[PDB]
Amino acid sequence: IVGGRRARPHAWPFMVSLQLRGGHFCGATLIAPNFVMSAAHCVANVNVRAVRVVLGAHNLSRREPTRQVFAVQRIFENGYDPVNLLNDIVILQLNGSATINANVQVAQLPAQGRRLGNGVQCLAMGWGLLGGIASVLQELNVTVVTSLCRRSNVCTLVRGRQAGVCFGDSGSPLVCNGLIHGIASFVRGGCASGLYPDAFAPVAQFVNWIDSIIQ
Ligand SMILES: CCOC(=O)C1=C(C)N(c2cccc(C(F)(F)F)c2)c2[nH]cc[n+]2[C@@H]1c1ccc(C#N)cc1
Ligand SMILES: *[C@@H]1O[C@H](CO[C@@H]2O[C@@H](C)[C@@H](O)[C@@H](O)[C@@H]2O)[C@@H](O)[C@H](O)[C@H]1NC(C)=O
Ligand SMILES: *[C@@H]1O[C@H](CO[C@@H]2O[C@@H](C)[C@@H](O)[C@@H](O)[C@@H]2O)[C@@H](O)[C@H](O)[C@H]1NC(C)=O
Repeated sequence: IVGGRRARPHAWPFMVSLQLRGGHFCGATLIAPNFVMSAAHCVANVNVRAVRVVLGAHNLSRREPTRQVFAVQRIFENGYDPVNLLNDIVILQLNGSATINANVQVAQLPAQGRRLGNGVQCLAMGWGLLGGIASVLQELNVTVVTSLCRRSNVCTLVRGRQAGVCFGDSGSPLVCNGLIHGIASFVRGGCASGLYPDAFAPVAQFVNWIDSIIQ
């Protein structure tokens, strides 16, 4: 996250860190005790048997007792199309069930087909590049836009300054009106261009599919 701020510890207990040999590479969202959802591009060309799923984290540079660590049991995809940058969603079924507590909670999703108007205020977040990489979870105020976007993405922009998601924020939630409306998918013009809106997978379009998998 470029131009964001540190989150209050555990303010976002659905927020997940996807890791290889101890290092963050992508975000995810806890959507049920034994399921997270991320961006399909996070896991493409990655051996998932190597991925550690980290719930309850805040400072990735610190040893944290609040954490719960899982392996990926199974993955579900929905027509990931990297050429067109479409359907950038993946569900990762965990090798066990999260212990739901103060620091580890399941996110709330919108209803199928639910659309966001131009000018809705959302929050982006993640452990990605700061402009080094983040130790503490960062958050950022962003605004939903349609100029330079498509119907098959939720796009957001910070106005009046250069701020936005960046490398390592991929897969992370976008929270709008208390609901997970986006999964961080792609940037144009590099990170925090001040010209091109950030693009997220439109979680509302995939709600029926998500529910059929989790329940
Ligand atoms: C195959 C792996 O590619 C990447 O890792 C990409 C990354 C990180 N970002 C990327 C970079 C910075 C921040 C983010 C974001 F928005 F997810 F936080 C994504 C990116 N930007 C533009 C193209 N890409 C590609 C990309 C390719 C296909 C799709 C789809 N569908 C989405 C992104
Ligand atoms: C689920 O897996 C947890 C951690 O698994 C670890 O990470 C993966 C990616 C591999 O490196 C694996 O060898 C590691 O053990 C366990 O701590 C936990 O006990 C598992 N839950 C089960 C099977 O009940
Ligand atoms: C910056 O963001 C703050 C929090 O945003 C609100 O809560 C999050 C979790 C989402 O549900 C989002 O839709 C909400 O707007 C706001 O309280 C604050 O007013 C924002 N400031 C501005 C001017 O953007």
